[PDB]
Amino acid sequence: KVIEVELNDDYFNPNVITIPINESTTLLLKNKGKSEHTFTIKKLGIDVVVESGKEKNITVKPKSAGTYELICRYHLLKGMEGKVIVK
Repeated sequence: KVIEVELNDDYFNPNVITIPINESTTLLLKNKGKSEHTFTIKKLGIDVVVESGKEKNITVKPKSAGTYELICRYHLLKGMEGKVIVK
């Protein structure tokens, strides 16, 4: 199965994603903003760079239930974040 995530300036859409445990989910990442962004989920070992007007897909097979922080690395105080729930 495929879940699409839009990266834009400066947010993730959806900002809460839910992915099945112990199955490969393909995340289709589309950077529709004008800036460079990252798709980074530290506790799931995910850290992808996506250029403006480009797309990448990654496939993830999480093993543990939980709620994990999604961030873009290119911010400090004005953060760009979301949540990935493994379910």
